[PDB]
Amino acid sequence: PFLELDTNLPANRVPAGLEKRLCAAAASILGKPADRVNVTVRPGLAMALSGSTEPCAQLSISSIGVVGTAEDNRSHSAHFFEFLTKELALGQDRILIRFFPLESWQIGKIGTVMTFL
Amino acid sequence: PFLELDTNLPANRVPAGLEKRLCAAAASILGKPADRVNVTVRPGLAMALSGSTEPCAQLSISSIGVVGTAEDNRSHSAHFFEFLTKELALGQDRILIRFFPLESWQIGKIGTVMTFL
Amino acid sequence: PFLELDTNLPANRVPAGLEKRLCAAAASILGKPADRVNVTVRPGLAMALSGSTEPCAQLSISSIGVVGTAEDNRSHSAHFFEFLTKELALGQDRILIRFFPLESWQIGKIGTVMTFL
Ligand SMILES: *c1cc(-c2ccccc2)ncn1
Ligand SMILES: *c1cc(-c2ccccc2)ncn1
Ligand SMILES: *c1cc(-c2ccccc2)ncn1
Ligand SMILES: [Cl-]
Ligand SMILES: [Cl-]
Ligand SMILES: [Cl-]
Repeated sequence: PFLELDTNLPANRVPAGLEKRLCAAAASILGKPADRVNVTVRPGLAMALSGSTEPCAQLSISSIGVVGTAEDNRSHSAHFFEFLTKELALGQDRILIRFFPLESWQIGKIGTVMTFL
Repeated sequence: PFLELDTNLPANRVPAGLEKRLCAAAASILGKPADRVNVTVRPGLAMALSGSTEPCAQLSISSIGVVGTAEDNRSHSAHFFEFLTKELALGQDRILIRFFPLESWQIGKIGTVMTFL
Repeated sequence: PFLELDTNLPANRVPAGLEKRLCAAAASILGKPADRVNVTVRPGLAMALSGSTEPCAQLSISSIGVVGTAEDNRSHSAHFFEFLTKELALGQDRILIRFFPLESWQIGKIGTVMTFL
């Protein structure tokens, strides 16, 4: 899966090693191998979340198969909120998530697409 | 709604308070409560827009219900171009927008998804 | 088309002029005019790709008409991997691509949407 985290926390307020811990967390939550998880963190941005510029974060999760239902995504959301609230020292009111199903023809890897792998 | 603005303007050429003014603008344009609008600004990037690296900006707008039609999006576009051209001191040739409908099962909030709220 | 490149290479390890060379490359690969290509590069990020924080890059390509099939996207992927591996001095294991079809009603330009242009 592809996880992207935008935050207005400066880089020096994002704990060292977050991106690797988020790989491990996502592996467990989403039922994916940790060595296939992708994480991108973009800190130091200018953000408002629900109208407020206090510290916040926006997570996007794009994945094959597992992020397409409300019932599944409810579960995923609970677990990612637990992870991020504690890691980033943010309240639950300061994080939102978006879930994006992907299909194999959308993922370019090793010079082809996943459809053929 | 979720608004994301990438620009090659350095942070010191993006007017102070833009993210909050964009919340207010988006609320009016999209018919959404200002206290529910989300804005992310990512300045200082390396960008070409229509082949040119002159100052530019890319806006993405993701929302439930209101960004799914050409006729609606035409209107939204006109209003967001008015806002951003003046705020960023950019010509209309230096901004593009993408519109992304979302469904409630895609939005993780307070440890669940919007489907259940 | 809209090309977005996230990398944990610092800006000073992304070759000068990349964004314009990527416009030219994308024009040839995707069959689009170079003067209509859009590129956004976001360097210096904190990233893991396939669980590893070694240098890597994530490309997203969003376009009308040409990024909707596996067979097409296979070809596009091969060419973009050739371009980026050499430009960024990255192995093929350190790049992934996502392809996103767009429709004309999603693209805001000059205060309207492409549907009406
Ligand atoms: C997340 C996971 C994967 C992946 C690829 C192959 C096998 C399992 C999982 N790819 C992209 N994003
Ligand atoms: C934009 C707006 C909202 C929102 C949520 C509840 C009620 C109104 C609007 N959520 C996300 N992005
Ligand atoms: C990529 C290309 C274009 C474009 C627009 C008009 C004519 C050809 C191509 N727009 C956005 N992204
Ligand atoms: Cl996946
Ligand atoms: Cl919304
Ligand atoms: Cl296009």
